[PDB]
Amino acid sequence: GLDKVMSLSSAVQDIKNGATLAVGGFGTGGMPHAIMQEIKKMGVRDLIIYSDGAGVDGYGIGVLFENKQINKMIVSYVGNNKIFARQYLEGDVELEFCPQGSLAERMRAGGAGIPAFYTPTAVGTVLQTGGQITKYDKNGGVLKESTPRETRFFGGRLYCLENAIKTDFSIVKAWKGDRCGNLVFRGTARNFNVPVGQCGQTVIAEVENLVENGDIDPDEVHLPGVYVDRVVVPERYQTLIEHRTVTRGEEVRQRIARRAALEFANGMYVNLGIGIPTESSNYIPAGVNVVLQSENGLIGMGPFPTEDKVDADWINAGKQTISHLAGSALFDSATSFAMIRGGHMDLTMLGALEVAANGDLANFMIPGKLVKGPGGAMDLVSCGTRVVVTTTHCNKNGDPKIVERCRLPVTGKHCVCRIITEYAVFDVVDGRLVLKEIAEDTTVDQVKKLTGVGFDADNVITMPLAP
Amino acid sequence: GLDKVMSLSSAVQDIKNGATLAVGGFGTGGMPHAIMQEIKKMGVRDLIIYSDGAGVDGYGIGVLFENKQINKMIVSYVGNNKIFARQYLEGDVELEFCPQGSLAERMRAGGAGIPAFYTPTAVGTVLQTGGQITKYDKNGGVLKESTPRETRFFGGRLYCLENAIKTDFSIVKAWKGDRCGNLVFRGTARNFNVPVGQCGQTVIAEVENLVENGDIDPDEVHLPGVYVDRVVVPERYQTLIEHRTVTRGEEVRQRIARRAALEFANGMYVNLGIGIPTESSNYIPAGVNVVLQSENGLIGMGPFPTEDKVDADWINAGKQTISHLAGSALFDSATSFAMIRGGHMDLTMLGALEVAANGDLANFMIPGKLVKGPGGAMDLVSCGTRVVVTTTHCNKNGDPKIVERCRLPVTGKHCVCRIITEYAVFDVVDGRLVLKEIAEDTTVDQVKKLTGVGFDADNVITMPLAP
Amino acid sequence: LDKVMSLSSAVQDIKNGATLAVGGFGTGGMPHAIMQEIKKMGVRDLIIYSDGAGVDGYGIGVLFENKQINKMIVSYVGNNKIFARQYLEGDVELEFCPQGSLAERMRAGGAGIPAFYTPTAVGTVLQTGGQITKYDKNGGVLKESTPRETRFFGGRLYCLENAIKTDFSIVKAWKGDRCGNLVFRGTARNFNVPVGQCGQTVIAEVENLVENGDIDPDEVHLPGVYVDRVVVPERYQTLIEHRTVTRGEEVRQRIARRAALEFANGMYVNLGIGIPTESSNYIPAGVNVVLQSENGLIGMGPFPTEDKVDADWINAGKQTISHLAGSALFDSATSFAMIRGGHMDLTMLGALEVAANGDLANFMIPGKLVKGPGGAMDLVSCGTRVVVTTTHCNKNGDPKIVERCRLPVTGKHCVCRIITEYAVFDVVDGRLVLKEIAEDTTVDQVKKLTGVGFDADNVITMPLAP
Amino acid sequence: IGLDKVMSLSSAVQDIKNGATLAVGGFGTGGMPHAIMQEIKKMGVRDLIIYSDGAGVDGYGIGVLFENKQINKMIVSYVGNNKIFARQYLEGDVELEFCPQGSLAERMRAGGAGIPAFYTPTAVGTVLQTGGQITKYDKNGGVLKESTPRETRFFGGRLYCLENAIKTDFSIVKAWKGDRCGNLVFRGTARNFNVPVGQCGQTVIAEVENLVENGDIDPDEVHLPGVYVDRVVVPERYQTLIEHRTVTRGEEVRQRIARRAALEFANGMYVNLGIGIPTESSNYIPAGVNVVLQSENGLIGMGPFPTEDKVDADWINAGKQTISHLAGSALFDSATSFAMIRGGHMDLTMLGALEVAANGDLANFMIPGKLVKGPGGAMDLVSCGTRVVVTTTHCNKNGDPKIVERCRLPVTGKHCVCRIITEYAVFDVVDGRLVLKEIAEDTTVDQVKKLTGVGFDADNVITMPLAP
Ligand SMILES: *SCCNC(=O)CCNC(=O)[C@H](O)C(C)(C)COP(=O)(O)OP(=O)(O)OC[C@H]1O[C@@H](n2cnc3c(N)ncnc32)[C@H](O)[C@@H]1OP(=O)(O)O
Ligand SMILES: CC(C)(COP(=O)(O)OP(=O)(O)OC[C@H]1O[C@@H](n2cnc3c(N)ncnc32)[C@H](O)[C@@H]1OP(=O)(O)O)[C@@H](O)C(=O)NCCC(=O)NCCS
Ligand SMILES: [Ca+2]
Ligand SMILES: [Ca+2]
Ligand SMILES: [Ca+2]
Ligand SMILES: [Ca+2]
Repeated sequence: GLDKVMSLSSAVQDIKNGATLAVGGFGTGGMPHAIMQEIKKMGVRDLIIYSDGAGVDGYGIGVLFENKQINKMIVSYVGNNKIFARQYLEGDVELEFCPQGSLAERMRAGGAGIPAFYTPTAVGTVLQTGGQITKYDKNGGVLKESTPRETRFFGGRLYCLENAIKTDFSIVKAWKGDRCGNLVFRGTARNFNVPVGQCGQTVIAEVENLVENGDIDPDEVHLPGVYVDRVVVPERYQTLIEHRTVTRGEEVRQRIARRAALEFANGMYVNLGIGIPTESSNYIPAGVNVVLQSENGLIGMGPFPTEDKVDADWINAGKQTISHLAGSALFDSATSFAMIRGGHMDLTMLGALEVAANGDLANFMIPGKLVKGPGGAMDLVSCGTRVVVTTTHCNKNGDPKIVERCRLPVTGKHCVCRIITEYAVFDVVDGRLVLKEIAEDTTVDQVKKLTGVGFDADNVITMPLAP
Repeated sequence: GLDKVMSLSSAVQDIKNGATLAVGGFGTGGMPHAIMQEIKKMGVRDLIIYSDGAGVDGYGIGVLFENKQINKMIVSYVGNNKIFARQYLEGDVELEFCPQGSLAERMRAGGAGIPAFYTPTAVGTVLQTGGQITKYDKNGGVLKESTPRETRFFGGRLYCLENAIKTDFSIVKAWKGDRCGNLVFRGTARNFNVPVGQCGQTVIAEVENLVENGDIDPDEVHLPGVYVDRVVVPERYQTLIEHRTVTRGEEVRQRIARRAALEFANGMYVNLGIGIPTESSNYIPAGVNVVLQSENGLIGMGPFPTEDKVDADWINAGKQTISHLAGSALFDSATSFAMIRGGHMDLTMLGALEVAANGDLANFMIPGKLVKGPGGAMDLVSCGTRVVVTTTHCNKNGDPKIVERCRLPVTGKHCVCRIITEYAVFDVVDGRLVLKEIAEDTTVDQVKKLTGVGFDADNVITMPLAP
Repeated sequence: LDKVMSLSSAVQDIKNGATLAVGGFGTGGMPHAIMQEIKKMGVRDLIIYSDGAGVDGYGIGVLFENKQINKMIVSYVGNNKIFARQYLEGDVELEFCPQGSLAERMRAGGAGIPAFYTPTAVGTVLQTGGQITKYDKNGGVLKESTPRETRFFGGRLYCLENAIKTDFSIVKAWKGDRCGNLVFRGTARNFNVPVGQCGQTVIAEVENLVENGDIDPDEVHLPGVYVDRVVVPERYQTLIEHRTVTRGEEVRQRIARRAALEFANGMYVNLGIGIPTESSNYIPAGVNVVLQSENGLIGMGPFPTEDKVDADWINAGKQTISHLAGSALFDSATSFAMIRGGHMDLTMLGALEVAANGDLANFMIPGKLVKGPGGAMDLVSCGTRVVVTTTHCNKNGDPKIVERCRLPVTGKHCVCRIITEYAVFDVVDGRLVLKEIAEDTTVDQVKKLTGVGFDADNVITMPLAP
Repeated sequence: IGLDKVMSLSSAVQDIKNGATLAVGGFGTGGMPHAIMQEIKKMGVRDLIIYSDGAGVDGYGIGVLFENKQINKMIVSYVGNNKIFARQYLEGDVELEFCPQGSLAERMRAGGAGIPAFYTPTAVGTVLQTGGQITKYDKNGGVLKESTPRETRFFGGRLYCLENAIKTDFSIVKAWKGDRCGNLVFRGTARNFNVPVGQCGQTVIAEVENLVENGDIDPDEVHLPGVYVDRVVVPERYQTLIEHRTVTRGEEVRQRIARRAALEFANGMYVNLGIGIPTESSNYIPAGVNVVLQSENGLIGMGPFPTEDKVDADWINAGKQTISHLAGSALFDSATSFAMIRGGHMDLTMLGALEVAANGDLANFMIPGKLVKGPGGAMDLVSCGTRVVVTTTHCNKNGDPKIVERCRLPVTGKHCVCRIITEYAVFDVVDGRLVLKEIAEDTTVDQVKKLTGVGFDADNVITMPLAP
């Protein structure tokens, strides 16, 4: 009926210098790589790009950095993109951060005819207050700072006003597509490709398989054809796998993972951070079913897959190749972060560089030293879900991690419920710390020295660990 | 995995008096009838319900009107429900109107943890200014009124602020579901069941088929299981078809429909309002192939099916059984109105009760006389899309439906680009009418006494008609 | 500091397209000498914010003759035919603003407040938009007013009003020094305080110039820092519009005598022109109530004796007036802060139309009566109890008491009590409840003289003051 | 003679039940209703909440309510020289919630004017917007309660703070004169918050220093119309308490900073001088340069200290020092004063500093734990358009750098400073970093670099001139 097929070169030739783009992809999962190369071939300059990340060294959007085609990047996470981080530090790229769920919802809103919407994410963080270093000069100093966000009260609580994002073009990748533009994605490579296809004026879409109209069930289309302007069928290539993890000294981490595992309960939908939170899922009791949720868009997330099941389309938040359990369900990034922001998870476990007696949490940033970005961290804590920090008690140089107020910039305000460590377990109660447990026959006087705040120690049982 | 399956009675038993429900379904399509029947049996009352429509006489929400179990209703369209329309008019039930796209997004936001957002829909209409009668006394007069909505400028355009809808419960109906909650819908019976399922505190799902965890493909799940708390498998029953339409005197309607069908250009994505705009679908030139969009969750809407193809899950905005073309796509009601509100439709044609030189349209009500509701009309007119109204020139009394200013409540101000009558074609330019085409072949002589206003007229031509 | 200048020298900087703010209520406080100078050097396409547009051959009104005005932003036209004529003919653009909003927005422009919230004008055409701000040259609509934003604070809805900062500000005062301190007399203060704060270059005509040191620091009303240029025009008499002095078929009197029974001891009240003002007279018992005037006075007395008349002491209806002992003056921002803040105990108005809803229409008839909101919108949108004194029916038999307002509304759900010659209704829960009937006139005739149903279950007879 | 609202001191106070929110007039002790606060101490209300600029001073005004622990919470801009007030905060008896002085004034006007909320650029990007200034302690020194955040919103290019209107159960004011139907007149800088305080109260009570008949006050000279006043009190004549009776009868780096800053003045400037080093630069103005000094407590045309006979408690500056006034000076209330400041009508603001940054940030109201006094008028004075010129010593006690990369102390304002003036050097803030302009004596350039705190531009550098 309706045909939108083009060659790779012709579809890309409209993109003028100064063009704003929206690109799907979580790491390399769902990255339109074949189109990013053709953009590089044509030599467009001063590009402004809204994308979850910036691909990686020599892949997807990452490849556009090579001949300095990027003016600005609006992202949530840098990742292992050395060119990007270097060009930002050396004053070649302007880097503006924005939390992952907001970024997805701003794209959706800009496609939905919704100019602005409220969210509790990044409230009280440096992102709302502004001042994060968006651009450097060539020699060392700060050239530009991010502008602040508007705040407003609904109920008792404070929310940020996020503006809609509308781009000149949109680049998406899909597993399948028909001639009239109906895209069908696969695994967690869906992510931003759905809201990315909505926010763009001219959306172009590469497909790993082309099919005729009729060959796709109308009941299975994730991105309907009205959205797509141009479909492209590049030569088939293997998607880059960052961390090819498979199923086949310093383990105070194991002790935290065993206490952390007693936070789980039958019927919980949980999100686990990288490191110790993920470890705690290994120590779950016998018939206690819990569903792990990966923010790139899945529930029913399993351990590393057997060799025979490794797929670039099925990875976790840390870009590690993952499997999935029976009763699984895939969803886009706007839905994924609606699910999170909506408080639909029961337990969110997370590492931390610094955790305050407030309930505050620090990891996101260290100004001009660590510049990874917020990722999905600010969305995971600012929602109403129960948040449990799992971290060591002190830094390796003896300083407390658990403090009164955060010296470091904040991931979220008044969010943390429990703080599990190798020595102790506190609960936050009324913006003030309560010592609930301590480790095997170790003392209350010890932990008191190792943390940088006073706490309630009026009912201290001994810490239990799962087998 | 998890097993959330229960009896019909035990899943409904926690619903107390005064409860708030979100209810899935469009007309009878996706109406959880089996659960509304059970809600009738245990006789709960003072019920506030959020749903697109109120079902039908003796089917769905409809059955809860029989014992006066409903206090308030929040709907977009009354539809064909005499019990409900009567109960509103004689003071028994309360009835607040909500634009359909606002209603789906308000539920989504409530699920998403977004407290508020902006939409241009319903700005300037009584629903922003407040003052639609929401309840009557028993004898005749007014009792309550709609509280106004807040407004706010982005660019130089004014937007309504819509608050999130979080309900005590959520009742949905899906075609297939597994035991850990994941739902898969069929046809245009999806609609509100997605956003409804995200917004309830305790959501409950009737399913036409139960499967084991593993039988649903992760990449076909329309509602992830995390959102679902209870799943019931009622005794199999037929979905009620309102109008069983199939492909197998004095109607001026054709004359206007044949002129309107010349607005259908090639490659256009169009939306057609119920009644007169839908009957220009016959006269699309043989070469031209448009894509019809139905607001209940379909692009690529076909003609009426043959007797063998008739499916209750495939219906239009008018609740008539419908076929689908190759390369068609289904979607939920939140997405459908993100598509419309975002200006992704090329053409939008609607009926009128009154139309004006100001660009206005009044097509949703006449007080205490005919109260159907806005439905999707307030979204379809407020977006960017070119609005073409198709109405007979004068009314059933003889008065002119074209006027200087609208007597009836406004569906949207400044929205109408062209008005197409059997006598003439008008075009609005700078808030003023301009006659472009005239018919077979009553000179301006006749047309000027049939319009309720004076208009510019220089470049006059004849009115052509399609085959 | 010394900012004294010639009349011409101060005005000469005003280019075409300049935005002005101009003080004055009616003619009192209206800088006629400076406006006349703007006429002589003939600036084109001006935008002017002011309480009104002066009068035919006085104040801002003198600038309509050569069509030097593009856009007026006022609360009240008054007795200005040129302005009313030119608006309708399509020469002048006219955006209405409630008087209390216009002053506080000038105050806000001066005070560095970008916007503020106000219950005034909520639900009216001035919030929603749609008022004809400009006609074309044939009586067709050219421009509608842009809407105001809204927002809930607590339970109720408020309009967001934007600051107004102008290129120029023209003020008039009775006294001033060379460094720019100003002192006004009587109700001729009004908008001169807030107008003086919102201009970038603010020029002041003074009736008397004095040295620095001669004005008491404690009796300055507009501080000198707000003043850039001071001018001393040749002495001239302020135009008195209605030179009022104290030297049968009257339904109007009967309404006033019933209305006078609404007054209690210790009440501060605002009464509109006409019948509300005529009730003051029949106040029973030896003195007890304070009359407020929106142009900047509490303790408004009756008309003065023939030799104690004063141009600077005039009321909202432009009439000359006396003041009682313990009376106090204030500017137009303070005046409507006082009103908007519920500090009045009673507000009595007239009406063109009143509804069972609680609605009031008394300000505008589209393309027919070009009068404007004035204070009326601010008075009906605050907490204060709002009584309507009006004729029951129109001359010609149509009911003024109706179910819903056909005409444009001054306030939504604002009226508490309606008083007519036939009847007295109270508005309870958004509907009409009949409480009194005059004479020995039956409930049957009123039922057919008013155009809505109502409760008639505890109807006394209407009392009246002597 | 219409209304009579006169009432005895004892009979006016009795209505104030436990838990009552009061709004009290006065700046420091100027315009403090003392005689009323004593009668409140007598009858003895507990758990009061009080809105005022200050909290008086020890044993004077709101100060006298701290003795019997009668205050639950204070909403103030300045702690002032009030020790009992201060300790109770740190020991954790009273709740202390700061509010910028111009916002507090305008919030009380807003309440009385029926304006539910208004926007203002003051305190945006300060700890007062973001939340987390310590509002109450426990008995040991840990935080119990923190200040909740303010909302923000963009008008034009820049961000503004939403400020909610203040309405109190009672309002307490002090006036030089009042008639029987409530019209008040004020004297000197003792007007200040009394005007906006008298408008925001449900029941407002007003101590006159002189009662007069209706007619006696000129209607044109009324500062607070009688409609606002519900009761009036005529206590025994008492002395308004002068904190610093100032009159005109180390190495001194302070004078070198002042003499440089006086060269920033210019004919026709209206200028505000902050407490400390900025005020002392008025001494060293060149004879031809005519300036008008503005005191934030309600005055333009502030003079030097008066001669011994001319001193009066009602004429005081921001530092509570007794002060004279020149020809063409004009008094005004505090809502008007901060309307004047916030409106950018000042041509030069000068301020002291605890810490100033290369960014353009200033921190001059708080160091958590030790010096907790509140913004005063500072946050308003840096958030207007007006040119900020900071005057400070180059280091502090214990030799640390007062010019820094970024402020570790809680900031008064963001990107506000245009010029820093010190005894060693004068800097400029350009685009977001520092520019060395002048250096005193012929002092070494590579001495000041690591004595300063950060790197800077140093291309076009002359020697620093001082005033005669
Ligand atoms: S997302 C899909 C939602 N889209 C919408 O457009 C929803 C709102 N639209 C409607 O309700 C209908 O589509 C309307 C606009 C009523 C269709 O009008 P038509 O163009 O079909 O014109 P008809 O005259 O056939 O209208 C049907 C009934 O309406 C009565 N009616 C029309 N105009 C008037 C006036 N001016 N005054 C009184 N009644 C009017 C007709 O009598 C007719 O009644 P039936 O009972 O249906 O015969
Ligand atoms: C910040 C402020 C204290 C600067 O002080 P100043 O009066 O100019 O005089 P100095 O610079 O000598 O400093 C005064 C005191 O602060 C101390 N100080 C200076 N820098 C300091 C620092 N980094 N840490 C701690 N203390 C410091 C001084 O040692 C001195 O202490 P002392 O009074 O106990 O002897 C002063 O501007 C202030 O109090 N501001 C309050 C808000 C405001 O601006 N109000 C006026 C509005 S009109
Ligand atoms: Ca497109
Ligand atoms: Ca739940
Ligand atoms: Ca000026
Ligand atoms: Ca009062």
